[PDB]
Amino acid sequence: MNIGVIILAAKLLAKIDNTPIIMRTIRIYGDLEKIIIVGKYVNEMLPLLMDQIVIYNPFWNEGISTSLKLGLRFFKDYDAVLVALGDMPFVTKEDVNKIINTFKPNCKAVIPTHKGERGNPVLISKSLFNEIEKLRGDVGARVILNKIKIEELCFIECSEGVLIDI
Amino acid sequence: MNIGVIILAAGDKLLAKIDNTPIIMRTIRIYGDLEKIIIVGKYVNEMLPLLMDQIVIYNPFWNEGISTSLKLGLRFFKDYDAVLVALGDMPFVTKEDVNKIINTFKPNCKAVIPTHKGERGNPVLISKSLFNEIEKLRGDVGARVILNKIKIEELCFIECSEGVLIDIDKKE
Repeated sequence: MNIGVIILAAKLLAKIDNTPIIMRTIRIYGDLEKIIIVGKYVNEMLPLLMDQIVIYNPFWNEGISTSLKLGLRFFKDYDAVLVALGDMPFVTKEDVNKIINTFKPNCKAVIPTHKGERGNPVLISKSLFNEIEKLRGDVGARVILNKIKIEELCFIECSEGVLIDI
Repeated sequence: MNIGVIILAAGDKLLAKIDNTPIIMRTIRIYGDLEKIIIVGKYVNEMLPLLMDQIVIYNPFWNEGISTSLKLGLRFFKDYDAVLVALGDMPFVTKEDVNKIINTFKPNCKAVIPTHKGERGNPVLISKSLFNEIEKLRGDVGARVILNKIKIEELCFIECSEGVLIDIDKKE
C-alpha cells in the first residue's frame, strides 16, 4: 500500500545509547518510504541526515503547517502518509505495524493510543490531503482530525512510546 | 498557470562569487517570484547556508547522476502543468528569456526549448506529458534524452539571448 512517512524536524542531537535521537527516530520507520523535513537546526544535523531525502523548510518559523504541506507534496499520490515527529525516538516498530495494519477501508485516519491518551505518529489517509492543504499557521494533525466524524476515525493501542516526546 | 521551477544545483563552484555575489545566488534571482525549489547533493552543507530562504531538497542519490535530482524535484511538482528545469551553473539567463520560454508554452508544445542562433539551450520547459518519460531515466542521463524522442510537430522553440547557451565552470 502507498504509505509514506513524513518525519517532522522543524535537543534532536542528544545521544541515547550513543546514537543521536533524530537518528533513532528515523530508523524506527525502517524500510518505509520517508522524508525528513528540517528547518530550525538544519545546519547542525545535516551531515547526520545525508542518507535521507531531506527537505529544508524556509518557512519553518511560520508554524508546523508549512512543514507538513511540503512533506505532503512528495506523497500526494500515496494512499496515506504517516506523520511522525523526529522528537519521539521511543515509538516502537511494532507500534508502527499496529497503526498501519489497523488502517481499514473506511478509515480516514488512524490514531495511536496509550492508557487513555492519543499519541503519534498519526496515520492520515489520502482523503484528507486536500484538507491539510488548506491548513495554515502553527496548526496540524489536531485541526484536521477534528474535521472528521468519529465514525470515520480508527485507532489502536501502542506502547507508551506513542506518547513520550522526550 | 501551474508551472514550477526546478533549479538543479547538485548538477562547489556554485559558491564562487561573480562581482561579490554567489553564482547559485545570481542564478536564483533570474527566476524571481516563480514557484521554485533547488536541488543539491554532495555540497548540501556548504550550499544550504546560502539558501535558508528557499525550499531546498537534498538528494541522497547524488552519486548516481543528474537523473535522480531531476526525478526528485519533479516529484515535488507532479501535479503542475509543466516544470522549468534550470541549471545552477548558468547565471546569465535573463528574466526576459524565461518569460519568452514559459509564454511560448502552448497546448501543442510537449516541451519548450530555448534557442539562440539555431542553438538549443536551457532552461528547458517540460510539460506534464513527458513527466512519465523522465521518471524512466536512470543514471546521469538527463531530460535531453527524451526531448529527442518527441516529434518536432509538438516541440516549440523560441529565440533567446546567449545566456541560454553559456555556463560557468572551474579549472581543475
